[PDB]
Amino acid sequence: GRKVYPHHKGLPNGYWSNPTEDRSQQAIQGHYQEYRRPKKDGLEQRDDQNRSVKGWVKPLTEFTFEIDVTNLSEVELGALLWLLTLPDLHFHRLGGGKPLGFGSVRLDIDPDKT
RNA sequence: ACUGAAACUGUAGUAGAACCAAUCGGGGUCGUCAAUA
Repeated sequence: GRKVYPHHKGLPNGYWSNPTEDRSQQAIQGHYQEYRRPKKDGLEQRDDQNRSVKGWVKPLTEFTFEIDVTNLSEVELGALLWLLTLPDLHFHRLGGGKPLGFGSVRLDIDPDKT
């Protein structure tokens, strides 16, 4: 079917904090810092198998955008608004590094602007 | 068995009307590899 990257539920507090620290060789609440390359012999494994990011967009930062739609049926609109009004703790998966846990996002309609 | 003369092919008329250079596409992501003895 369609490949999807399920939301990384239950990541511990501080899992994403201070990411330049190699914590991957140590359990914290049972998680192992999957998003970071491990050290090898104490030096960073920057090679052609992975990439580096100079930064990322922090958790809890907010974006607004608009969707303009034309001639949607109620079924087509219902599917869209269903995706835009999912129950709590349902998250979309956006951008790169999704299998590392990056890019889980909360989408909800702003009704006053709709 | 005495050359006619003299007379601007000019005058008026917009190569133009209409037509979206555009449609679709997350800068993304995980299992080996190799063939003999």
